[PDB]
Amino acid sequence: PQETLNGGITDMLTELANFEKNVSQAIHKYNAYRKAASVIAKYPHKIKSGAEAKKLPGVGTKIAEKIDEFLATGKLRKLEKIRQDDTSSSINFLTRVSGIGPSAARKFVDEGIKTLEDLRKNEDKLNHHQRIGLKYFGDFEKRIPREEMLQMQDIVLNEVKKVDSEYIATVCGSFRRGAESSGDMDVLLTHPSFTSESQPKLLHQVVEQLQKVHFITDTLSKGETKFMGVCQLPSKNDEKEYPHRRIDIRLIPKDQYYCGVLYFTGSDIFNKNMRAHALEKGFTINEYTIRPLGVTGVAGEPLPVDSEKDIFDYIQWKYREPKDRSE
DNA sequence: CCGACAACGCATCAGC
DNA sequence: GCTGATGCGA
DNA sequence: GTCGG
Ligand code: NA
Ligand code: NA
Repeated sequence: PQETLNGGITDMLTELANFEKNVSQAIHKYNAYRKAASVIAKYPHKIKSGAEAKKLPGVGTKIAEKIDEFLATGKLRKLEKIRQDDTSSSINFLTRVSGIGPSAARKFVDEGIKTLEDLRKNEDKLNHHQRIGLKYFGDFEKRIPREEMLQMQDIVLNEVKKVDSEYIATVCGSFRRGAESSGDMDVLLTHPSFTSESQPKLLHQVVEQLQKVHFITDTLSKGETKFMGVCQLPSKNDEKEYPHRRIDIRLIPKDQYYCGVLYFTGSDIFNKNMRAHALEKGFTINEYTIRPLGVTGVAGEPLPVDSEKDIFDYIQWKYREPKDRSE
């Protein structure tokens, strides 16, 4: 349904969500509001009362009260207040910088550091990650059109194969589900030489080649199994350069790869269903493996998986294209 | 009433 | 120095 | 904040 339906309500709930997350440091309330916003965003009717909204899963007494006030006044007093609150709005704003969470934002604001300008003037008080987040503040809030993700995928697959043609790399996330745009790029990597019972350089070799051809421009974090960094598509001579993008690369054991590709492709809603169904058949499915559940509730050794389909068959389910995994 | 709401890799901190 | 906790991620 | 044992 068009945002026009209950957009006022959902915007309100999302704003409250952010304040709970960034200022109150109540991650669970953050998610409660977001869940409420999502369920309302899907409601194909213009809500007339809080009571109506409450019938939806995730909407309780408090949000129904808030909705009644918003419908009758066109606003929410508590929200109007926190908005004008210079400390709260500043803290909320700073967390938009990658690397700056609620704690760092609160500390910065406590010492007079409230704007990007203030951050820019206090480089010594920012860790490596935060400096990068500051440097690419604008770029990181820009979405990535599918066309660019394809070009990005082109480079990643080419270079990975160039390093070692036995590597297997899959770009997951909504992008794999066919989405029109993405917020970042998530690459899952594996190699036949690496298994749950297996070289501390498989990931490094890949990251290194990507840096060599200048695709990866910065590193936020990097260990033996996970890389989180920055990348940028090459620009055509005399053309506006593409913005820098966030990219994560995970190295996963071969025997857990597909369970990983399944999990990281989502959606989160679909994961919950497939897992809810997995239990019925008596199978435990996590991001790493799928195991059998004994009558006493004891999970046995992980089941061999060599494809995403194997998982579906284990729990008797027709393989559903990532494109149809909306839920 | 009152605990769960995911879990963990990495960077960095806090304590010894 | 080491080990465990915390912040962050999203 | 919401849900549910
Ligand atoms: Na409800
Ligand atoms: Na942040």
